[PDB]
Amino acid sequence: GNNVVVLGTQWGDEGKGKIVDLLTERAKYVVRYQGGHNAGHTLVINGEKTVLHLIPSGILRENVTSIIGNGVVLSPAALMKEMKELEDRGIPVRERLLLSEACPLILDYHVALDNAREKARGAKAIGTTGRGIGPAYEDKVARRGLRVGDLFDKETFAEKLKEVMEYHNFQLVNYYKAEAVDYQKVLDDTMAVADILTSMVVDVSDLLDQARQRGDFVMFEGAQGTLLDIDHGTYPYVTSSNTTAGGVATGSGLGPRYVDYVLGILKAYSTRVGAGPFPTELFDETGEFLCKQGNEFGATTGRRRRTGWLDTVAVRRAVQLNSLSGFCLTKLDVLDGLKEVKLCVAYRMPDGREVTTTPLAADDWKGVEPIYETMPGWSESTFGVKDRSGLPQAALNYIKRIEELTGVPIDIISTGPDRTETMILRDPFDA
Amino acid sequence: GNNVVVLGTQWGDEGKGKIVDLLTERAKYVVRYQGGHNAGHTLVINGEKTVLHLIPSGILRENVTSIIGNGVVLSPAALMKEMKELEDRGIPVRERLLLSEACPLILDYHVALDNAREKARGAKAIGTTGRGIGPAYEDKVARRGLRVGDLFDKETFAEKLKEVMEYHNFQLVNYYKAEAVDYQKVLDDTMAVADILTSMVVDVSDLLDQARQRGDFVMFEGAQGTLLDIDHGTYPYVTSSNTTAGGVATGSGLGPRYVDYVLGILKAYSTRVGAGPFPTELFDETGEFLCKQGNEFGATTGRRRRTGWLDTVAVRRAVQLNSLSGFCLTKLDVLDGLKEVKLCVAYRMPDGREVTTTPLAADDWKGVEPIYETMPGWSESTFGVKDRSGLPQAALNYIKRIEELTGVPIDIISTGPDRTETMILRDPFDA
Ligand SMILES: O=C1NC(=O)[C@@]2(N1)O[C@H](COP(=O)(O)O)[C@@H](O)[C@H]2O
Ligand SMILES: O=C1NC(=O)[C@@]2(N1)O[C@H](COP(=O)(O)O)[C@@H](O)[C@H]2O
Ligand code: NA
Ligand code: NA
Repeated sequence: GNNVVVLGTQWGDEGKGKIVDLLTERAKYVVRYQGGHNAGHTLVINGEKTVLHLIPSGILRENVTSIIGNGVVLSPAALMKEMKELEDRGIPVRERLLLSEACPLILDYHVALDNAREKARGAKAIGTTGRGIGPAYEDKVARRGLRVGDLFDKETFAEKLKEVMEYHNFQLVNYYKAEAVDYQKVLDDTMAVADILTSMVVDVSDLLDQARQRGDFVMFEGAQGTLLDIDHGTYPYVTSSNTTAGGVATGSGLGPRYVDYVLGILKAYSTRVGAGPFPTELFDETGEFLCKQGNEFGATTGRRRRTGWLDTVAVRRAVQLNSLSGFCLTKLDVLDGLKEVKLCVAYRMPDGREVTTTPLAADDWKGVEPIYETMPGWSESTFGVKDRSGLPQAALNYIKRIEELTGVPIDIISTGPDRTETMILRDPFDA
Repeated sequence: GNNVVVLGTQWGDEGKGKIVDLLTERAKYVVRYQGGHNAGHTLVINGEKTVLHLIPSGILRENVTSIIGNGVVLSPAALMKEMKELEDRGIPVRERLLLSEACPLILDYHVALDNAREKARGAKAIGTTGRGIGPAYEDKVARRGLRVGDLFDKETFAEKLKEVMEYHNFQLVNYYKAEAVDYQKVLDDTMAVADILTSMVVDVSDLLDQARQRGDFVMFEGAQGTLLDIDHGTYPYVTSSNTTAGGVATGSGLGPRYVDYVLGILKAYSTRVGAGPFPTELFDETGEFLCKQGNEFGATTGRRRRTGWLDTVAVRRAVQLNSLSGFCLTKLDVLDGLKEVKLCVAYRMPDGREVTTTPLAADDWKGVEPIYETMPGWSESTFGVKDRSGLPQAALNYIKRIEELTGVPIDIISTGPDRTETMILRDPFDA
């Protein structure tokens, strides 16, 4: 329909960016509704590689306005850095972007609290991106945080900023025994971008309701993935926002009765960055092969993605939590050449019990062992294939089995990192 | 349809409880999806008055299972107290209730932090219920909190509880200069109900998906109201959960594509408990009349609800944020006898600008003045009227004007506090 959601079905890095950039060809708006710059979406258009974080993946398209919904926690620092890079490449960011004055703000003290809490978690550290996302979300629900809107009044922004920092620095210095964050610096840094931000503000919910009445095509871009949802994820190894489809209404202001189609991105195999249960993790040659072939290295120490077999027990759970209406299989080609492929269809509980639904809290996962279904791999290359008929039987069978186990059709198939290396079986805007 | 949501369109106290108890006659399940015991829903069935908070309003009905979704922050203390009262009245609570092991826990230290933060807010205090709701929601998004699930392991519960309390008491004692909360007490108190809780646990999302496949009728009961939504509300004078319809998916685990009808409860006039902008507030005889007639006194100091004219600018905003499909007008009778009635149709900005959309942040509301539409009241009684034809023209006109301004039909009309003093024009389960 008009309103199509694009979220990750696993633990992030499913290939959301690419898919949004692809389908936005038909959208009037693309909307980010949760998370922050902890997200990293790489795009490759005809060879050119663009990496975004905070800015929505529809930015490289003209005649498509990008909106950062109130669900997004916003770092003006990161937003700046990200605007200049594209503005440099010749992308007219300032002209295609719009913000919601309801976005909380991530400031220096959040990144600091984030690092402090992680070092304090010690061995049980989460594996945070270190961008101050959780801290920002914490100030928000605690009703103490600043939001873009707060910048309309430079004078008040100052008064409020002082109280909040007073509280946080007390935490840091006295409790985490850490360096205090300089109030004046932050005040200055922020005040200097205050006018860039406030000028891109728009009442998003009103806008989204209008577009709904005109029939505009809206594409909501999710970040992270279903199993990192603060509620339904593998708490506490999870991100602090709702990554599931419900966060679209919550983080954008669009009534829930208005989501028309929910596209779940499904990477052909599993990965996980950070700590957390992963029943399907590989520590062998295959595990090695998937990483080298997937090229999931990270931006830095600790962002080297873990790999493993596609987990259908966990996917079926992303199916119900999101009322998915279609899957988009990405990275099918990373499996090329393997002798046999495998997919988890049940979990064997420590007590011998074989279940088909996933546990909730991370502790509840501690002893599950996957129960796979093994099937033949394929030697021929699937990389770059644009036609279905050009896919090897074994590959097509892998696809069909995913469709039988989950009950959801696979509508789009990505066969390469390029925007053009894709097969659109059924367009979400057409259903 | 099968899935009907019932949330408040204003600032809470619209009459949600009554309406849920009423319509659940046809539901298999009733689900709480956000908030805690800060909510207070009074029921009056054939004279008998039941006041609930944490337990869903479908509890007094047999053949209807009540579920407390993961969105609810849960106080085992309050749950207990609430179970015994009903169990005493003869209501078999333990047998009709089900919990989600994903609900965070509100423990002594949250109520303490809540009181401490409020006293520290000084003149800018929020007007919190003092039940530790915000603090509980803060531990959750900070990934440090305990959840019902944590109780499955008594031993671990202890280990985790210690770290969390260590952190909170440091805050209290050193920063809020307040009394520390005793770890051992809390450990003991909790451990003593641990087995009541864990025994009522159920995987709610899986359950809700099943019921969806069988066609069961599910009623989601919202707490508070649209304008107290942590995102879209009058921040910071707001509650710390998403009161808007999106919180249904987020707090229950039901895919958003599955909400069939959203019933917005609309009290015939406005009220607000706690601090916060209220453009339509009355400080005159009428203001006095609405309170005495409404009987919105509170449970204690500071719960005396503020009153004012129905605000259509603010209601139209609850309309888009929730994709409402019907209104339920309650307390129409409180207006009986008034000479003329009024409703806000626009806001006059300080700078003379007359807008039709509401501001976001509370500060953005500071100088708006309402622009009303005045119409004739009615002398005849509407209290207890069950038939539409028995309503006085002026009353019917008031109704129709609400329908023209908002574009949403008024499907149910409550004419008295009793479950039977209602007119069901169109049933949500029938649409
Ligand atoms: O963007 C993210 N992807 C994640 O997997 C991740 N964040 O979610 C968890 C919390 O990180 P953060 O709070 O920084 O988003 C970590 O696993 C982190 O790596
Ligand atoms: O249940 C509530 N109704 C409210 O209006 C209210 N809570 O929302 C605001 C925050 O309260 P709390 O965090 O306790 O829910 C206050 O106005 C409080 O009165
Ligand atoms: Na990524
Ligand atoms: Na109430």
